[PDB]
Amino acid sequence: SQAFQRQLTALIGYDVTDVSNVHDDELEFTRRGLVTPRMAEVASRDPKLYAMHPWVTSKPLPEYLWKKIANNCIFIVIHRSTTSQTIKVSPDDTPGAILQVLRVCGRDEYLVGETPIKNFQWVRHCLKNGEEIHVVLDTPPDPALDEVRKEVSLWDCDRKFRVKIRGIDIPVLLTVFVEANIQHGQQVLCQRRTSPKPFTEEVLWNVWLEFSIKIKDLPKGALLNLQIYCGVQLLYYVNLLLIDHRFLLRRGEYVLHMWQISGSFNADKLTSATNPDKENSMSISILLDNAEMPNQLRKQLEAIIATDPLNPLTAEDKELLWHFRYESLKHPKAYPKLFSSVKWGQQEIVAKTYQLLARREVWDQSALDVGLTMQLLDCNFSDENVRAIAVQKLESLEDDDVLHYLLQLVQAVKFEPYHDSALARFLLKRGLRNKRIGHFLFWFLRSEIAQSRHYQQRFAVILEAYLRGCGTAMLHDFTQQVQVIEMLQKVTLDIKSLSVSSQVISQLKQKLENLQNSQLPESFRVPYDPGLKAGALAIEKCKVMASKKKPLWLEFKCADPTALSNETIGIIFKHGDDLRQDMLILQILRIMESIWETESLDLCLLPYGCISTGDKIGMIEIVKDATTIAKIQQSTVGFKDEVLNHWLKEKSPTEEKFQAAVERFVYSCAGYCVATFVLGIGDRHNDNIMITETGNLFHIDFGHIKERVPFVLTPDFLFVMGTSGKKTSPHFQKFQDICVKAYLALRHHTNLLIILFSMMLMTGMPTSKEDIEYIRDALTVGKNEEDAKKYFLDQIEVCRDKGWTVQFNWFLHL
Ligand SMILES: C[C@H](Nc1ncnc2[nH]cnc12)c1cc2cccc(Cl)c2nc1-c1cccc(F)c1
Repeated sequence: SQAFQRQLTALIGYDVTDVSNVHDDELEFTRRGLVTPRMAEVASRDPKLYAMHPWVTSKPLPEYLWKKIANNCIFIVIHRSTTSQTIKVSPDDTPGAILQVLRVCGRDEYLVGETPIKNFQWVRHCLKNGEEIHVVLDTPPDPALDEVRKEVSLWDCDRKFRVKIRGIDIPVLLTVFVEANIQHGQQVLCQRRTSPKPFTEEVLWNVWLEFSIKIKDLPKGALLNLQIYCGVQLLYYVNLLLIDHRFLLRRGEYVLHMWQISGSFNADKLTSATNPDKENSMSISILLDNAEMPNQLRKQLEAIIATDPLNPLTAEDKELLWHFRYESLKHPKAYPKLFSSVKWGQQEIVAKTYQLLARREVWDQSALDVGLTMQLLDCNFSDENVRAIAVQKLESLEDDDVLHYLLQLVQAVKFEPYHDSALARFLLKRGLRNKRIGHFLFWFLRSEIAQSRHYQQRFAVILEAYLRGCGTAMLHDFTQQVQVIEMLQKVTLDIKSLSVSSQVISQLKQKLENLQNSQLPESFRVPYDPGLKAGALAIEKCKVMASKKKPLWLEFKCADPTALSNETIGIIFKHGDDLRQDMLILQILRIMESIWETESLDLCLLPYGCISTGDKIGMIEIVKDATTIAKIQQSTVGFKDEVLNHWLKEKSPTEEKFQAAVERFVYSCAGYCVATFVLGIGDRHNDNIMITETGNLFHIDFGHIKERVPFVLTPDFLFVMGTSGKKTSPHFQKFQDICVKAYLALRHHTNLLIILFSMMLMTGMPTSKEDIEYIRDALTVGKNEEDAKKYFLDQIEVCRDKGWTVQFNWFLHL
């Protein structure tokens, strides 16, 4: 039965049994460790609701979706074979009560379980778009299809820490030296260097570097960071956990293959993986052989505790937090700063910190704050006990909320010192309790496994463990999806080599037909929208873009005869862009939408599906009935203020729907102006901005990132609102209205956005402190509501002063 592992390997894209690039058994130990959590979740998941995976939420239905309901009545069409009967229902009615199993027409999605109909996400999607709810009375799918295949005390050691640097070796290439840091978090506890030697293919020192920290004082999670400098500049780094996965001090002989720089806060610097490219890479050879507080002080403490996660703590600040430890422990918000005040290189202090962690009643009772929780999972905390109280708060997240934060919870595994962590186990568990979570976990993990040498090993092990409990059907499903993207990526990569396009449109359609009759299956799940199953290509409709990167525009029939639309499923396949950056930005746009929802604001963003599948390669969802702003301008002029406004007119049939497009545009434009300004990606050329035929503006192509402009509010955009250089219409006054409310609604979650932005830069954008601290300024940290309002409207006006000037400057450049 070893062909089951051979399968797993294929689904993963990496061989987890391979021990060709290890120097201990941490990886294998983690495989065995993950068995128990897997089975606990497997054995306790409800077979029925696992099969139907109701996508559901406990959040209230917002004001904007209440005022679309006809007096406590919502209509639901029901279909049998050629039947279409229409039942009246109240929002509070259950799938039990409305039944006089309802599956959604066209989709692999179910309205089942003890939930009111207003709390299913598919229902809310229908109310939002103005659409009506269509269902079939189907049999429940068989849970048997989901069957899972049958399976000296260290504190008595006063001697100083030392490491022997024997030397470095490189096959091919002034002078060079080795720096050896004892690190915890991004914090250097102790640092020693060698003397400089000439930089030859082999350099030997044969020297003991004796550190000032005692062996009894090395905290668990401490890394020996070995770096190589020339002159100075950093050229190579590698890490080694000083305390291993069995709580044993690391001992003996090491030859570690190192990573090279160029291609500084970057998550790759932290990895404990060695370079597997044994043949080209630099190696290093080492030997380990070993009353209560008064008023002004409270106010000073409260001011420290109130500051944003990127406000630096002085030595003075840290000393106050530590001395007033127990007062600080009463404020959940103090936690990141308090634990950044611990001297982790002193055992007796660490011990006190653990006694502090045992008194966390207020923490245990606090309401879940995701922003505060994520801060404890970032690069500044390497202690397992601190990180675990963060994961403990995650456990109360309902499934709707896991999905919102999933991409960034997977990225934050990169800040774990060990492969087996409470965070890895939380992701395993939540993924096996819910198919939608599991589907996306598969692809987020696979995305990293296929292109990150620094972390593929760790992520591979987590994914295997997921796959061994997701059950036979999901396995079949995953296999099918992977086969299709490998076929389609091949075709994408081949067409590209044949570089508008004449004999290429011939070649493309030949190859598609060739795949259609031969390799491509009956049907497959769309990776970015797991409820849709695509069938056979519409070869007629597929094309390649007049473009440097030559992406494929592909269109598919729907495999599901119960579907009530004729619409096709459109997927773009592209090589050339780093789509990891796009995934992170689009997910942050979804988080921004859910923030706005909490304050009854809809800004109609359009965060389309995107999945990185490999090195500079992946897929993008085709938004139907949409074109670019640049193209709309080419059409009428060959820049003019009015062309967008009457493009919108000629697509709207009735005056009823035109005005609807204009308002939808005012909202859309508001959302993207605020969102892009906060993320510092607002200055775009307008062939990276799109609009639907129904007025929904949306930015695209985020994985790319002179005079400046904060965002895009051009005269064509302004003209749709009714403003001509220096005027102010009703619709423009409303745009300002919405921008201001949207901006202030994001500032109420300042800490959350700062941590997500920080993490984003570090794990998906090869970064300095200067880069990270943009969003502080963008969110006008420290300022009041009225002063922030003035800031943003000044930005709105900075766009007005420039009209077309950056657009044209882009025109010349590009
Ligand atoms: C720029 C435009 N982008 C998107 N179009 C539709 N949905 C999307 N989702 C994300 N990006 C797009 C686009 C991408 C293409 C990719 C491959 C092949 C072709 Cl022919 C592409 N064409 C466009 C495009 C360009 C102008 C107008 C238009 F409707 C589409």
